[PDB]
Amino acid sequence: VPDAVVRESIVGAAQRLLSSGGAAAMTMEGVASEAGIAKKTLYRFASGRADLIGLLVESWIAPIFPEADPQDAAAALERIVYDIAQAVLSREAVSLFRMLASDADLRNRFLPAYNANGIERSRRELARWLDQQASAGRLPLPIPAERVADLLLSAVIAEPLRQITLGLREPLPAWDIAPRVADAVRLIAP
Amino acid sequence: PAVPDAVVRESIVGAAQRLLSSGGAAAMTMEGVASEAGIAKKTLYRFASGRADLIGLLVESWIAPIFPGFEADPQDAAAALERIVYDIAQAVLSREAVSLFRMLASDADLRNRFLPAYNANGIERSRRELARWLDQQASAGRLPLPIPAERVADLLLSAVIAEPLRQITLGLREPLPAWDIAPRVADAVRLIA
Repeated sequence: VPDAVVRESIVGAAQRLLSSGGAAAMTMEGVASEAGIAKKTLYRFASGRADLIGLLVESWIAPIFPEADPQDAAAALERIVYDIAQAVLSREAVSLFRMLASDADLRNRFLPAYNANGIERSRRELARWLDQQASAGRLPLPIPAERVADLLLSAVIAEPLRQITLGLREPLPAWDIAPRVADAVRLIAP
Repeated sequence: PAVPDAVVRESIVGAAQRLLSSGGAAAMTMEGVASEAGIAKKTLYRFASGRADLIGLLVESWIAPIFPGFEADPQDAAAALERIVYDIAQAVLSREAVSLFRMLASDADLRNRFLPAYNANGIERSRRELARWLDQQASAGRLPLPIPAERVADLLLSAVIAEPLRQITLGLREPLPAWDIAPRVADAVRLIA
């Protein structure tokens, strides 16, 4: 059984447990049971619950990035940002955020993994992509790409995260974020 | 006659905050606030009818002072915009403001009770005020915009503020003014102007 398949089983298991019983349910023993593997195997992928969180968050963003040369850079940008937003504003993503906002101990245990493997990754990836388009004169930027990435992503995603966390809106994809993505691109990175 | 209403209002909001900070929502009772503010029940009830109104007054006190101070015809609209956004950020990213956000994020009952007042009196009001100001600057050609002013206000406050809110909530960053948000404000405005 390939490692990638085992990793997928682990992430699915971790999410199922988080959703059914919160952090308390997402134990190493529980995940192994759910994933169909023994601890000796699980430990190759995760040493503890923080690592499970990192795997889970990574799974949401890893598939986003794998056109470095689109003809319509702005349209490509809209698609990338939309996909990032769908990944980090889903019910599962906002529930995890809410869990950490609500428990200092859980932040203490999981925040480094959560931060390292989430939006920060997407931000770095997007910065690289933006630099390429700027270089090709395809997408000129008035400030460094890393700043554009951060501000753009923040423009689109942050207020919605705030809203969903508070129940002012339901999680994506219940409402259409495409218009917001289009407006941000027009404003921040035309 | 009596001193202006602003005097007692200030006492109420101070009291509400102290109680929130000392004992949570449960400490911020109407009787508690009246006692901490040093006012009669009948006086408090002129200003707030319940805990939700107290939260609304509190949130309003953070944002109310921002716009009276704002020139309609600035010599440098981009510079003025930076100042406005910075001021909104200081008001809504303070330790007290983030604590309140965190409280609501953490308790569904508290959201059910307080969200409407919180929402109506906070960032939503600042967004509306900022949209109005941006529309004025666009109409006057000082700050042209490619999309409607309301959209720019929303996107700009999201970019500059709602993202740090996430960070502070999580403890990734300390509340303002522990770190300097001016560079972020400047970068965001440069993308506009």
